Amino acid sequence: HPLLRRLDLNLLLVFDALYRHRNVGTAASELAISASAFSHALGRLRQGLDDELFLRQGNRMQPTQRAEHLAAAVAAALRALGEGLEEWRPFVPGQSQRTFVFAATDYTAFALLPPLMNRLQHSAPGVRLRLVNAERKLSVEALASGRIDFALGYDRLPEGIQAHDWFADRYVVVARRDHPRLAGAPTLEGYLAERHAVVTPWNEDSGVIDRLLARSGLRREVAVQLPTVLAALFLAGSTDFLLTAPRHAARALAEAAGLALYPAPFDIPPYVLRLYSHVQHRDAHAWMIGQLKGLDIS
Amino acid sequence: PLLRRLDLNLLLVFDALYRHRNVGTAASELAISASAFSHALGRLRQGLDDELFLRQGNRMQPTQRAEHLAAAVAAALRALGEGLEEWRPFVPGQSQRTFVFAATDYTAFALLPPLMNRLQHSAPGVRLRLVNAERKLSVEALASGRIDFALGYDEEHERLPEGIQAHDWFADRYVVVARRDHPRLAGAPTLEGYLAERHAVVTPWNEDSGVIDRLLARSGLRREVAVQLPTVLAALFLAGSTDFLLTAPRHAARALAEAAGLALYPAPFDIPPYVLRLYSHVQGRDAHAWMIGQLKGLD
Amino acid sequence: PLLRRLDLNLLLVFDALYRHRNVGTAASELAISASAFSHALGRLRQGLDDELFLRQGNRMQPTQRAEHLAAAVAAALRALGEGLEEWRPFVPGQSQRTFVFAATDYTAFALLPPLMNRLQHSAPGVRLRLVNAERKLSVEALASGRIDFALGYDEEHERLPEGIQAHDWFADRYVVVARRDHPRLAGAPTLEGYLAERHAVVTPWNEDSGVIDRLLARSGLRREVAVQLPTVLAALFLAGSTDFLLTAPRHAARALAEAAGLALYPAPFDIPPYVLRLYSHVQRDAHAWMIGQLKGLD
Amino acid sequence: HPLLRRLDLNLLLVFDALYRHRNVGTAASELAISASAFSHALGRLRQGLDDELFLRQGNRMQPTQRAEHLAAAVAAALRALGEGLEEWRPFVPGQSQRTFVFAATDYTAFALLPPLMNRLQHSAPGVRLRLVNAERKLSVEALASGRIDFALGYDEEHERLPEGIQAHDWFADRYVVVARRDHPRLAGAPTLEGYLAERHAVVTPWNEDSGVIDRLLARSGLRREVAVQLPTVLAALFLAGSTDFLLTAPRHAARALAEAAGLALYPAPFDIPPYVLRLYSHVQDAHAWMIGQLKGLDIS
Repeated sequence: HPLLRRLDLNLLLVFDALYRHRNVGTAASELAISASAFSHALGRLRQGLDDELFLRQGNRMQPTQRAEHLAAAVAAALRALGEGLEEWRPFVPGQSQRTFVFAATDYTAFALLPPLMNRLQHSAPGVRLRLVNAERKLSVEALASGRIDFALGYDRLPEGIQAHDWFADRYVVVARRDHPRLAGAPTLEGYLAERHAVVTPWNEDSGVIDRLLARSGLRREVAVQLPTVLAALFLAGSTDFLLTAPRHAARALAEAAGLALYPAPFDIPPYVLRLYSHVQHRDAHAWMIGQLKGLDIS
Repeated sequence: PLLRRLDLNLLLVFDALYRHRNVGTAASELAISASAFSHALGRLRQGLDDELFLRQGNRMQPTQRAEHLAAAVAAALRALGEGLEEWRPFVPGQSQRTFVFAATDYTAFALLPPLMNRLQHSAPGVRLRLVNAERKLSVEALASGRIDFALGYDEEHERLPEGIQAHDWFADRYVVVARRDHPRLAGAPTLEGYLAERHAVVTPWNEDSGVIDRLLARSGLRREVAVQLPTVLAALFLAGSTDFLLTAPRHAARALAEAAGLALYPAPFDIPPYVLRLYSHVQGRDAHAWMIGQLKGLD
Repeated sequence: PLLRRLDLNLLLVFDALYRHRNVGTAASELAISASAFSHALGRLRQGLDDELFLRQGNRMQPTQRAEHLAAAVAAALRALGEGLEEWRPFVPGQSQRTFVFAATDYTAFALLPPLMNRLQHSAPGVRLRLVNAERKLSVEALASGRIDFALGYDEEHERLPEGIQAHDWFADRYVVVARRDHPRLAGAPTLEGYLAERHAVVTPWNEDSGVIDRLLARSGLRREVAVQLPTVLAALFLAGSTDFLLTAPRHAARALAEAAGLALYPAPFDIPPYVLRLYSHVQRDAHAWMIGQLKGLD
Repeated sequence: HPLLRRLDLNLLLVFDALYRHRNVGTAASELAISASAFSHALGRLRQGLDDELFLRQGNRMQPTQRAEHLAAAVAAALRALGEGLEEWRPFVPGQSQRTFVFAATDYTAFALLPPLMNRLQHSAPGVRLRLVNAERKLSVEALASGRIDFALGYDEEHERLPEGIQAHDWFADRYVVVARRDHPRLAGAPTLEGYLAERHAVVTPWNEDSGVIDRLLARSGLRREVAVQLPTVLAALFLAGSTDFLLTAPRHAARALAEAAGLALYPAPFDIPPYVLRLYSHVQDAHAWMIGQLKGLDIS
C-alpha cells in the first residue's frame, strides 16, 4: 500500500482507542497521553485519512462509515502486533502494565478477585484485569484469537483448550432465615413443593440444578431465573423461594441477606472452579496460572 | 394436501378421546353433550377413514392408526396452545406468565427482593427471567417482545431512543467505597487522595470505561484503573480485600458494608444522583400496564 | 381455550398468508376462492382481535402478534403433516405430495428433465420443490424433514456424516471448457497453458474456492480466478463470451456446447470422476419410492 | 497495548521491508527513503527491540532467530491494515485488482456476466467478480456493510426502493411461455385456458412460495397447477424441453436455450409487464465506475 508509507502508524492506536471508548477523555487516559495531544492526534488522523472519522453526538463520539469499515482491520492489526511483541521479552510482573482479560460470571469474579488482587496489588502494581460477560462459558475462538486470555467457570475439554483448577466447593440449599416451612433441611418432597430461584449465567433455558434433577426425571418449579448468584442470594432472603447455590457465596452473604443454609436432599457432586486457556498461549499466561496457586480462597 | 381437507377442530375430539378412553368424560372436558361428541367422532371417523377407537361396553380402544397418530396430535395441539398463550387475558392472581427483563446484577439486586417479596403472594404463578443483554437498551429486542422490559438508568440525560418509554422507580446516589481499614485513609478521601489510589470499575455491558471515568473526563480528570468487571456486588467484595477504591451505588454498598468489610464515604467531586428506570417499547398489554404499576412499591 | 373457542381451520389461512404475503396465491394454495379467504381472514382478525397483516404492498406484512403465532402454527402443521403422511400407504398414482430437494443449478439440470419426463406420467399428482440451501448437507434439515432429500456428490472420497445415507444416480467427469475460437486453444491445454489463462469458477454454496481450486492446491498449484459464481449453466455462457476457462461437469458442458459456442477438453491434470448422489436421513415408503425412481433412471 | 504504545510502529515497515528484501538498498528504495535514513531507522528499531535483528554478510542481511518469530506477526498485521485501507487506494480500472461482489440469481448472472466480462477481460484485466446466492433480492444490511457491493434483480410493479438503496436500470425484456417444441396439445400459441390446462414449472429464485407470474395471475382470479418450483431459470428451460410442462420465463434466456433444450416460445395469453433488470446499491470511486460500466453495456 502507498497509504501505509505516508500514514503515521502510531495514529492507529488513537483510532482504535477512540473507536472502543467513543470518548476522547477515557481514550486519552488509556493511551496515557493528554487530552490535547489526543485531540491533536485525531486532527492528524482526520488529515491522513481525509475523513472526520468520529463526530461528537452528546456524550459519545460516533464513527463515520469509513471509520466503521476500518475498525475491525485496525483491531486485527493491533492484535497481531501486540501478540508479536508480548512473545518478544519475558514477562516482568513488577513493571508490567498488561491487562488480562477473563470471561467470567459474578460468582467467579467474587471467588477469584478478592484474594487474587489482594496479592497482585503489591507484587504486580501495574497489571490490570478486565472481566467481561460472554455469551458462553467457553468460546475457543475468543481464546484462540487472544481477545480473551482466560475463561472462568467449572466442569471433556474442546481442542486446543486446557484447564487449571483453582477452587473446589459444593452446593447447598438456601432459604431465608424464618422461612414458614423449614425447621431443618428440606426433604426431597419439601424441596420440590417450593418455588425456586435459579442462576443461569449465560441465559441458558434451565439451571445446572435443573439439568441434574432431570437425570432422575425430577423437575422443580421455577419462580425466577437470573444470571447473578449474589443478587439471587438477596432474592432468597426476601422471599419464600429456595436457591441452590455455591456454599462459598451463600456463607459470605448469610448474615447480609438473612439466610439459612441446608444440605440438599439429593446428591450434588462437588464442583471445581477452573481457569480455561488456549494451548497456543507464553510468559504472561504462565505467570497468571502460577498466581492462581498461592491462593487461599476463604 | 390432506390437512386442508380435514376439519382440524375435530382433532380436539380425537385428543380428548385418546387421553380419556371414554366418550362421556372426553365430552365433559370439551363441554359438549355426549350426542354432540358422538356426532363429531363419526365425522372424524369419516375424515380419517378409520374406526379410530373400538368400543367394548363404554371402554374405547384406539386402532393401530389412531395410536400412531396420537403423539403428532398432542404435539401439534401443544404447539398451538403455546403460541396462543400471548392472547390469554392477563389476570394477576391467575397468570402463569413470564416477564423477561434485560438487567445487570445491580438492578437485579435492587428490584427482585422487594418486587418478588410481594409478587410471590399477589401473583403466585408469574415468573421473571432476567438476562444479561449486550447493551442496556436494544430497541429491537423490546419491539420483538423478545424481552419485555429493560432496567438501567439514564446517563447525562441521554435521549430515549426511537419509541422507548421509561418509568422511574428508584432514586439513589454514588458513594466511594474502600476497605474498612484502608492504609491511607485516616478519613474521607480528598480528590487528590482518591486520584492517588487505584480503582475498581463496574462495566456492566463490557464497556472500556466506567460511568465514573466518563464523568471525571468531563472535568479533565482521570483515575488509575486496576480492575473492570460487570458486577457491582462482586466489586464490593473486591474493594474489601484490596486498597482499591470503588465508586458505587450507595444502596448496594450499604447492604454489603458489613459482609465485605467496607467503609463508605461521599465522593470528593460532584456526581449526579441516578434514577433507576424501567424501559419498554411503546407497542397495549394488560400485563405491561400491570408490571409498570407494581414498580411503585418502594424500599 | 385458546384452542377451544377458535376455529382451528383459520390457522391454515393464517399460515398460508404468512408464507405467501399475498391473498390470491395464499387462497390458491388452499384451493378456496378469494372471498372465502378474505371472509376467513376477517374471522381470524376477529377471533384473535388483531389485524394480523398490514396491507403496505399489494403484499401483506405481518403485525407483531402474527409474527409470534407464525412459528407456533408452522410447527403444529409440520407435526400434523408428518403423522398424517404415515397414515395411509404411499400410492404413486394417487399421491399429491411435494418432495423437497436441496439442490444446485447443476443437480436440478441433471435430475429434473429425465425424472419429470417419467413422473409427469407415472405420478401425475407428485410435485417437486427445489431449494437453494446453505451447504450441500445441513443434516439437521434432512432430520427436521424440512427437506426430503439433497443432491450433490462427495468430494475427495469423503466419508459423509452419521445417520445420513446416500444413493448413486449419475456418474460423470470434469472437462475444461473454452469458447470455440479462443485465441490460444484449439485442442486440450497443457498444464502451463491451463495455468496461463484466467478462470471462471463455480462455488455453489458461496464458498471461498472451487472444488478444482482445492484439488489443484493438493499439488501446490494455483490458478488465476477471474469470476466466482454459484451457477454452472450461467458459467458456461460466461466461458463462451470470454477467454476464460471453466472446469465443469461434461454432461452440462455438452448440453450448452452449441448454445454457448464452446469447445470441450480433458484437463491436463487428474480429476477423479465424480458421482451425483441422493442424500437422505435414515430417520418411509414415499422416500423409498423416490430412491427407486432415480435408481432406474437414465 | 501497552508495548505497542511504546514502539514507534512506523519502524515496523522498515523491519518488514528488510525481512522480505534481506538487503538494505532494495528495502530502502521500496520505502522511498535514502540509505542513511534507512540505516538510522534500522538503528532505532534495534534500540526499540533491544536486538540486532539482522546481521550483515556482504550486502546480505540475515535475521536473528528472534526477528524470525516477529516477521510473521508484522506481515499479518500489515496485511490486515492494507486490506482495510484498500478503501483509500485510488481506483484505476486498467490496473485495479479488486473483487466486486454481487448478489445475484442464475438468470441475472447469465444476463450480465457474458457481455460485462467480454469487455472487462480487456479493459480491466485484474478486476475480479464474485457472485453469491443471497437469501433475498435486496438486503440493505449487506449493501451498507459493503460485504456486497451490488445486487441484481427487477422491481415487481413498480416496487418502492428501501431507504439508502439506489437502483440503475440495465436491461428491459419481456416474459414468454415456453413448451417443448413438440408439445402434445399445442397446435400453436396457447390460449388462456390451454395454458391453464397444463402443469407448470415455476422459478422461485429466493425460495418463495409462489412465482412472480402467480402473483400476477391471481390478480385476475387465475391460478395455475404447479408441478415443480426451482430457483434456476436455465435448468427450468431444460425441464420444459423434456416434459409437457409450461414455463413462463424471460425471453432473453428462453431464446438462448431454445435449440439446446428443444423449445417453442410463444406470447403469453395474458398481460405481463416488461421487466427491467437493475443494479442496486447503497447510497454508502470503484462503485461509481462499475455503475457507469453497465450504463452503455450491450446485453442483447
